[PDB]
Amino acid sequence: MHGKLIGVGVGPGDSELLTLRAVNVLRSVPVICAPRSSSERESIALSIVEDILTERRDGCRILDPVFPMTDDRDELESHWDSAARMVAAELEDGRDVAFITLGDPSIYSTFSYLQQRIEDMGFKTEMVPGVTSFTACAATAGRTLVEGDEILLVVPRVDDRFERVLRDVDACVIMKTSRHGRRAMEVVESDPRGKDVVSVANCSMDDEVVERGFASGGGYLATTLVRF
Amino acid sequence: MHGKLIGVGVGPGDSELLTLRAVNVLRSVPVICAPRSSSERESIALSIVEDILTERRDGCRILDPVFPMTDDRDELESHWDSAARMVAAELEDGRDVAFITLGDPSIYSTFSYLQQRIEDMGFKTEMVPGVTSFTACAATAGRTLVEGDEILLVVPRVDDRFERVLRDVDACVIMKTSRHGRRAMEVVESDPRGKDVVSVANCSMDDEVVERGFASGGGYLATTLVRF
Ligand SMILES: Nc1ncnc2c1ncn2[C@@H]1O[C@H](CSCC[C@H](N)C(=O)O)[C@@H](O)[C@H]1O
Ligand SMILES: Nc1ncnc2c1ncn2[C@@H]1O[C@H](CSCC[C@H](N)C(=O)O)[C@@H](O)[C@H]1O
Repeated sequence: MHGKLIGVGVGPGDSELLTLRAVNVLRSVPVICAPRSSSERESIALSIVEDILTERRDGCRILDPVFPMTDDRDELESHWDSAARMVAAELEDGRDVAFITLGDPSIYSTFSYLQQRIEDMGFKTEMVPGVTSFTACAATAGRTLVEGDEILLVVPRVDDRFERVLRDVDACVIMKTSRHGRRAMEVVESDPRGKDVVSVANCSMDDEVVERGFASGGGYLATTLVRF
Repeated sequence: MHGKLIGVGVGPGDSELLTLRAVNVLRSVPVICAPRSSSERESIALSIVEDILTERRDGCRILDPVFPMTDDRDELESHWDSAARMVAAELEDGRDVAFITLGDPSIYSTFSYLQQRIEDMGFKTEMVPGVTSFTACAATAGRTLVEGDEILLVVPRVDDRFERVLRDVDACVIMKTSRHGRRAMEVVESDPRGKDVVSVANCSMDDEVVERGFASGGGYLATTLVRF
């Protein structure tokens, strides 16, 4: 009888990159959870599912717990606490909640922060996978990531681990690349092997930018793909 | 006027894990390329997609070239040369061909072997991203893969590189897992960190099996997920 928490991957931007399953959950759940920063009117995940939500003859309740960009670790933790409290109030009343996530819910989505709390409160949890941004970026660039015996590495940051590991991998995905392109260029280009590098911003959206090398547009939604 | 080649990710098994975009392509292309071994009536990719194809009003031609069951010998390359000729003959006649691929076409897919040849012969090529099997596995397991500054490693087999790189990553995907889990287990167990492990066979299919730790013999479509 409890509501369940469902982590729903929404894909990289284009509504046509939602899965049939995602579309089905989102057309049916009574509650959607789409967290946002303080100066956002709506998260990017909510704007992706806008048309679906407004197509609905039935009403959907939107939970949009606020996450200030300025939170220190303790305030962030406390803001996840109250997010879980508003979500659990829905599940306590028998209503399923779909937590929408850009791309796929298993890849840097923040889903686990809510998920751990909700399962600790004794509720049940599910996940719907999606097109992750990095395979969508490979697709738009007309490029394959890995084949045969090649190793893929996915990083959110340029760090010392990244540097010492790089020679033992054949391809790598660099997330948040508007913050990370410069450091990334330096590390990858010091590698003696031939490399093919491309960066993609706003993949699958109207303002998508494909650029050779370690930069594209400077917005939050940029990813770099490296193949050796 | 010449047709174009489109690499279409079909997801891990469940037809509901298709994107709307893949559906759209699959409903309208005149030709589908779905290579197979002789021991199969249809590839796994074609069986995922069969109900879309049967339900079309407008008929579809299937190219299903047989490849020798071998991972090993560049006996495969002469077979790709002949399949590319087969595909090019459709493109030359102004017919689009969708090459369907399990999961996503950028991730250990066979698409790149056909793509390079078709592009070398002077035809246009496109990709439609899909739900990749490793994130679909994480979703069925109810586990997220990476958050925050965690680093993800995806490996097709477990060799010396895996061992040397492990302590520098926070999560790893082991593909073809029914064969590699033995050496994988030992490496993972000897890591000093707390860890959880889950193995998923036939993710999203009727006969999906999920079990904690290194499950030992899940057949071809089996993946192991490790988080530290
Ligand atoms: N549409 C898009 N185009 C390019 N990169 C994108 C993108 N959407 C998300 N990203 C990438 O994802 C990062 C946010 S972390 C969220 C990742 C998401 N769960 C996924 O599966 O893709 C961004 O910094 C960027 O690296
Ligand atoms: N339905 C499924 N369940 C579990 N693993 C799967 C799977 N489908 C594919 N795989 C994984 O993929 C490997 C074949 S490599 C093909 C990968 C595919 N392009 C994708 O994106 O997922 C298998 O050895 C297995 O590790």
